[PDB]
Amino acid sequence: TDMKGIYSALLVSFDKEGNINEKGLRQIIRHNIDVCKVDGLYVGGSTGENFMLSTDEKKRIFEIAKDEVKEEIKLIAQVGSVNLKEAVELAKFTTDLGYDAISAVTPFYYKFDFEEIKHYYNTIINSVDNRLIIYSIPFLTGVDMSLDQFGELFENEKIIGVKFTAADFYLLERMRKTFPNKLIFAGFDEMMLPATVLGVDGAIGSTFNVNGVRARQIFELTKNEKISEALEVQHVTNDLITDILGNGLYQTIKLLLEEQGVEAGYCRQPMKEATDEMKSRAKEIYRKYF
Amino acid sequence: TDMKGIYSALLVSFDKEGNINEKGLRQIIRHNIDVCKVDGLYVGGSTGENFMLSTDEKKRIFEIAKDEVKEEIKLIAQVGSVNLKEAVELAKFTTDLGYDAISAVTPFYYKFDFEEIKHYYNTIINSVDNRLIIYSIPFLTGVDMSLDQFGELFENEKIIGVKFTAADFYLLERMRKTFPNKLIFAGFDEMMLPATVLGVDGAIGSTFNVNGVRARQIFELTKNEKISEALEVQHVTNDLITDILGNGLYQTIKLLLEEQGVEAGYCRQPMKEATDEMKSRAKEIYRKYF
Amino acid sequence: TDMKGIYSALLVSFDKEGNINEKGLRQIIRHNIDVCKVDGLYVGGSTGENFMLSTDEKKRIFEIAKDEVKEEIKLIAQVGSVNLKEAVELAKFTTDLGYDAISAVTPFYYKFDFEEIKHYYNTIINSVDNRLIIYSIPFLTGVDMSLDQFGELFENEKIIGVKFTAADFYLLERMRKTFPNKLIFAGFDEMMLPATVLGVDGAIGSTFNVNGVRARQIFELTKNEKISEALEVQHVTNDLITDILGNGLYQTIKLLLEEQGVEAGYCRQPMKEATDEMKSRAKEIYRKYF
Amino acid sequence: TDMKGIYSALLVSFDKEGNINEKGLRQIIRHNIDVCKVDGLYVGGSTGENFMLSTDEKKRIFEIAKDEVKEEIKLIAQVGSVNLKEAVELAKFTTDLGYDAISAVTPFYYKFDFEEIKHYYNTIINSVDNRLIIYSIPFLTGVDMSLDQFGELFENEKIIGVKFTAADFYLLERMRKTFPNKLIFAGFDEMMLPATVLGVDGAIGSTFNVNGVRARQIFELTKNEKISEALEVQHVTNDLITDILGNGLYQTIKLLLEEQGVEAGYCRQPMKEATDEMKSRAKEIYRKYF
Repeated sequence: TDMKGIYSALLVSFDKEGNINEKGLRQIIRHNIDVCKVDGLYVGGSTGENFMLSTDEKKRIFEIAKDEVKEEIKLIAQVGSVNLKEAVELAKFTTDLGYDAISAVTPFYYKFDFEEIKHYYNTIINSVDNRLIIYSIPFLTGVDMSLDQFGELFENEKIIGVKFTAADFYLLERMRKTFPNKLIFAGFDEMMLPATVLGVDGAIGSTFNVNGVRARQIFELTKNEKISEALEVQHVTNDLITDILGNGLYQTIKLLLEEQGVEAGYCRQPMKEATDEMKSRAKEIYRKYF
Repeated sequence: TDMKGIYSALLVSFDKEGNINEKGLRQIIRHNIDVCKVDGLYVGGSTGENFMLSTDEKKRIFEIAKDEVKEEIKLIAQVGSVNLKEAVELAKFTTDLGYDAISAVTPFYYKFDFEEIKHYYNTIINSVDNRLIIYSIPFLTGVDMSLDQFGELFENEKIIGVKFTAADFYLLERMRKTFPNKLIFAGFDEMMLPATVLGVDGAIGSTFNVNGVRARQIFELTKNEKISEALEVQHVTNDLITDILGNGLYQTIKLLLEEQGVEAGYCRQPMKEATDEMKSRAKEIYRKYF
Repeated sequence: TDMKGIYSALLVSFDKEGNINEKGLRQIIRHNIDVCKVDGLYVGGSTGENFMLSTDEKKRIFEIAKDEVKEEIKLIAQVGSVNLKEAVELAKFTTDLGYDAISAVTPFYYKFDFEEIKHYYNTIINSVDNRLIIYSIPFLTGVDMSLDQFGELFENEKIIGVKFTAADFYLLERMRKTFPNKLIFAGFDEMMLPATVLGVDGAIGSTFNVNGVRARQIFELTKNEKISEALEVQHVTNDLITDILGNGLYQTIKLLLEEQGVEAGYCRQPMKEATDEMKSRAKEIYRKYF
Repeated sequence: TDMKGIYSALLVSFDKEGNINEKGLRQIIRHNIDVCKVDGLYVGGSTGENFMLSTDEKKRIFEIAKDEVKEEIKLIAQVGSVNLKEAVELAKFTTDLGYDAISAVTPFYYKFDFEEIKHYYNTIINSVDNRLIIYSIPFLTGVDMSLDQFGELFENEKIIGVKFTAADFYLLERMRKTFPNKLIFAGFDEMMLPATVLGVDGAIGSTFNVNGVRARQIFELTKNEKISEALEVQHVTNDLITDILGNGLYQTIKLLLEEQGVEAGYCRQPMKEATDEMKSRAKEIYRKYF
């Protein structure tokens, strides 16, 4: 299965108490497929509040996602964790469920050296019959890998690509050039245009859950070299993203989904419950960009 | 239970497969009590490789520690996690086990604002009938709180203190003065002398698992104002820590324990296995300091 | 005078003792004008080793560049300094010499708040009959200004633009959209392509002293929306920049110039003298890209 | 001359326009010697707004300080600069004036490697018949040197010590132990107590310009190992420093001197002029501590 394309980092629906709302999650999934029209879903990423969940909850979410989606769009399961044993168990679980590929965030919290990071990745991919995408998000994990390091990880053919969520376009350009046979996904929605001209094979974002169409326009207009048109879309998109970040990223994307009849619900505590100011602000944003 | 004193951030023993060696763990605990003469154990912290473990593993460790220690020394359980639900679960579990106090690291990975950090802490301590200590350590989490932010936290009389794992002696001095009714624990073993003269109520450290005696000498001598003597101990203590750091912190402390018949074992992967060089080196360190 | 275009951050030639080599400076100037065909020169920047010089040395460089250029291409004078009085003295000197515009890096070393930085820029621009361009460069000064702060600075119509030397393409995109009437120059040579698709009005770089042709191509090709070709030139350019960076930026560009008969000379101590290895490598680089 | 002791980072008096107020400068000096009872003056440091001045102004201040002090107390001259040539010039100038020792901040702004920093320091001290004190302060420079690098620097017998202005007490302890023959000066006034128990040979501070008496008390009490008393004075001193920082470090110190008939004057622009609020707040602080 060719993985190129646009992927929504799947949001998960929780009730006020933090319980997973399967009905809501299924709606979010449906919205992404029928309304946002994304090529696939990225399940278990930062966007899905993955790290605030128990392993059994992670498995439930992977199950629901695969069940609702079936074979319509593609699926990438993020199974990274500070607990390698958990990451290995989740790789087998999602590989069995039929996920088209798996992804793993660089191990964090503790300060592992590269040798250890490599051991981590190889142990994950070498345990299942699947393909792995390296999840690199430096501003959260604090881990920054060089070009040669990525080269070492790529030694393994089962490691097919990387999700580049860093503002280093010099490194991105070097990656594109040094690894022509590897997939590179843009991780910053507000920087989709400059990333696409550097040759990314797709994008994985949290805002795609509601701004999927514009996202595809930017990506497509650019690939067709209608830059001035692409920049204009990126402009509106960034006006949208700016209000979202200003009003609380996750709460707001969910409130924007609610406005569309999707029961995206709450975020897991300690992520604040949306205030009245936030809800009213989220309503305005919907009126202005949708 | 007055919580002042010297606490070892309990190391855990793992077999070659990475699974908990209970016999080894009990020996580590016994070594701390009978040989290092520590006043208590800080269970579930970074030193215990806590964040690389599953919830069941954390629980088993909490039980083993309580069962082996019983009432001999004080016990603080670090139940912090990015998963607040798990944090509350472990808070109750350990409280039901008779732990003298609980501790929680600042929620990491995602970027939480103070309001949220304060909610996280209130939720934990308000769910059980115990006392909580704030685990700050910003060099791993990246979360730096101000004096007033600590004040807001200390607005809950069930939050009795803080484990200061920072090198800001200005903030340290401010807190000792601003909260004379709260406990303050030094977190940097190599800076024990300079922190004690500022009036901390004790220390929580990783190297205490083997260097507990010298740690007590630094702590006591300093409290008795025999600074010139406390410094000489700190000097030897720092020579030891410098060598342990250069050879691999966790792997070396365990190898130093193995040298004494304590089955400390391996470290949880992806933390590397000790090499022949490291093992030979650990032996040299043992002969030079023990 | 319309300031859009490709500007080389002028390098200065020094002999082994640190003396300004005038003959060599004029050759560097001629090379940029006659061979690299740049649209202008950015004098007194980091690349010109400006902050390692005395005020009168800076003055000599400004007069030399002015004289040698005649009226062939445009000229921008970097007059910023920790000493506001020197900045004002230099702004008047260069304005009187006929420089098309002045530039000023944010005051560094001491930690100034925005109010003070605003007073800094206003004091400079209000002292002369000229136009100013903000020199940001966050990695050497550690100063990060928000979009709103830039908004204030731009209140002054004499502050016509900013040299963007940061990797924040989100801020870049917002800058373009929010200030359509202000000039925005890219300061990162290895990211010219992604910066151009975002609407920058030109670029100011150190590598243009030798790669001005390819740099212009990347700019024009992108403007004409011929992305594929633009990316190819960026790739070869970044191959060059990577090698240069690995060998020693300033010393290597100067050695690349020496290979062409331009006596670019040494760098000012404490910047090291090129070693035999660096010189050998420099030759290889010249052969490979020129 | 033995350079141990309490040194005040000498403040400079400026008039509203920014001109050196020679009269007020002599009063600041007399105050430090007669009222603050310091052992010496550290001239031309950050506190002296040294980096916002021209070489001629720096020399003038050096002349005034030497003329006013005569041979009463010791004098250290900070001659560091991004311009190696200027530093050498100032090193000769101050040596000729009979300064007891010189000091040099690490070369900043540009990213010099260690080899180059070593060259910089050797060039300065090998140029005069004097002794040199390394000035670290990574808070404003961003230059972090290791124990081994300080080792190479100390290879030169003429490099007699280092002014430590970082919060790394680990490095401080290692330094004291590793270089028993070298001088170590504490640079953080609000951390004098914890630093002195580690064996620093003295201190250099900005707040000594008005708090020299208390500063001496902390230093001497700690040296006598009367910690409890030392901590009490550090507590009051830190209340003072906290108010000062809150109201504007440099402005407030000068205003506190004004209340005492010392024409400390203004700060050099772009450092903001004291507001009315600031001025009244300064009077309060004065009443509250003097």
